Amino acid sequence: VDELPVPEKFKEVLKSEGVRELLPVQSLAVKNGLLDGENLLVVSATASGKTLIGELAGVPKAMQGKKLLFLVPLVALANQKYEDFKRRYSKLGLRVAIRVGMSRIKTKDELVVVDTGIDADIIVGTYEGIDYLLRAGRKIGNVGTIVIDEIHTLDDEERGPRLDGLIARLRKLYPKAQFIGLSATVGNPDELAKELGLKLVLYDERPVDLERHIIIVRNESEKWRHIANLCRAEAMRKSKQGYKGQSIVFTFSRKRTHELAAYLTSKGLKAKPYHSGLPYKQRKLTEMEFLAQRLDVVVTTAALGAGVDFPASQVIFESLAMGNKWLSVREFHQMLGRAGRPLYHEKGKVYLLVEPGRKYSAQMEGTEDEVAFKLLTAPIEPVQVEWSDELEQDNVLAHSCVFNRLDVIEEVQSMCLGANQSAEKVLEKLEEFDFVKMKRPIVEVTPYGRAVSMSFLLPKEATFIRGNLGKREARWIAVKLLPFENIYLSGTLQRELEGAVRGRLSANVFSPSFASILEELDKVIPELSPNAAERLFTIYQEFFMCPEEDCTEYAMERVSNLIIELRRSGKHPTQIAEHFRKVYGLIVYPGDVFTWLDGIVRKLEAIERIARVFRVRKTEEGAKILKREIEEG
Repeated sequence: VDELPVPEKFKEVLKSEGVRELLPVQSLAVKNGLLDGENLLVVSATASGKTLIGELAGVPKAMQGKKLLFLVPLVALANQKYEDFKRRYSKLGLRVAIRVGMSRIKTKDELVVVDTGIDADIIVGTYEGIDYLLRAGRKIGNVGTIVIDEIHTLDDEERGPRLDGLIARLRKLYPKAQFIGLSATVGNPDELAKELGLKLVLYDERPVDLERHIIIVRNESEKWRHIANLCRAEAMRKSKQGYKGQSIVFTFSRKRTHELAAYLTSKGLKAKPYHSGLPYKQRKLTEMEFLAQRLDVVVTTAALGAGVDFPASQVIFESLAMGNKWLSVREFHQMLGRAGRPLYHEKGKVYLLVEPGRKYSAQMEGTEDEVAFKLLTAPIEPVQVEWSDELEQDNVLAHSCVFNRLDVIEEVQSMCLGANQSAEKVLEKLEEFDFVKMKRPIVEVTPYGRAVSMSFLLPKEATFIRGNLGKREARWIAVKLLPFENIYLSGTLQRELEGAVRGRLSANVFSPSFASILEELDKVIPELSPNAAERLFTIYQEFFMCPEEDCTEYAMERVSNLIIELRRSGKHPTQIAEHFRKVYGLIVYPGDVFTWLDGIVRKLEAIERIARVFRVRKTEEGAKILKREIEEG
């Protein structure tokens, strides 16, 4: 530490936090010129404390006022990091604040987005919540260092392209700044690091080299018996001190986390589930409970993004799918990245359970065995960034909302790596719609284009709202744009229908495995228990008594409107999902419900912006009224 050219009050704040020497990833990053101001790219597996690297580049600069910016994909990742860094460093004189696409709904189980001030010298934020501000043309100013954690989210083909465009814009904004790209391990560090102008820091080693074991089962029930036995046995382990052992299970769906968790509770094990769609109250309650040697088994999916600080002595994979898609090698590896490091004492253990020839669906490509060999012996895939036409268009429109001049826009577009086309192309394309207008060689960002880009909306969505202004209510519009999708079947009903159709059934309600049942009332119906058939027909009534032969969108919208009518009456997501279970036996998630109402309010703010642009006052005052009626209930 003392041999590092950084301020000494900084060093004392650090060493009052328990730090002695550089981790190998960070010794390497340092000796790659970190402290001189070089732009660097660290690729090292998670659970190697990648996060820290960012601070190393920006705090000294921010110590003289050269503000530091940190960006993360997730939200609770943003909160965990924001709280950490404020609490560590405001003891120096550094105003620390966080910016997101701020929360809008108001209930008792969620987070208020405090401290969104720009003149604060330390600035944390999400990706969309910041791209929203730059698409509004707002400047930050004194930012000397720019850091991007968990950046490999670029390969993900939804957030990746907006991230590429945002990064090209930010390279245009603050070029003197020291750029740091943090990532878990990925497949193509050499060439990709070349495509950015960043000195590469590879760290493929596992900070904790795991010990890997397998089991085989001939069916699911022996599989779960072995799971119970493995978790009981790992629960009997000790360090030199009086100890126990704690275990994690990566299953494939959330309903499965619940099933497995209550099963192992029935085997006396202290076991519980964990995923997003859970009320934040008991979710972080259970994070805390497992931390303190209270729980034994945690049943989850790969929905364990970063920010979830979770130590286990042993990991178990009941399955290798997420939905009906086999895991990726990087996904599986990051699932192991919560094995090994999490065991404080022993070198972590891994157990995967395999049914031979088992395809948990029919569209999977390879049976569980083939996928198992795939995941274990492959290296990690290369990140894939391909800009679909409209992602390219929206990134171009964001360029316009930030920058005004066609030379600047063309430069930033050439700096894009998913760039398949130019900027003048897309700029004439939007001049057609009057989102921007071309007075060569300058591009004027019209208020229409400004609002639509600020709302992160697709061109198709923008033109749909443009067409159906006034002719439709605000509720109808924002529901058509974003209906609800994450509702599933009660276990009783799903298994009665797996056994009643002689074919494989999807757990969700919007699957063709469900429509086949629906078109066969007089045939599938006369096979059930009284209660099961009762709820089935009640559901067919409320959502599929459809004047059209296809009933999918009718079901989706009826669900969304029911959710709305519950929220305005004064109800909480808890009471909403609880009622759904009570009346129909339908699985709906309060985390999902709150997130979807929040997104619906965002869409209502967008429609409000559009109606406000054109003097459309019906939808303006209706969207204001409904926005508040849903925010406060």
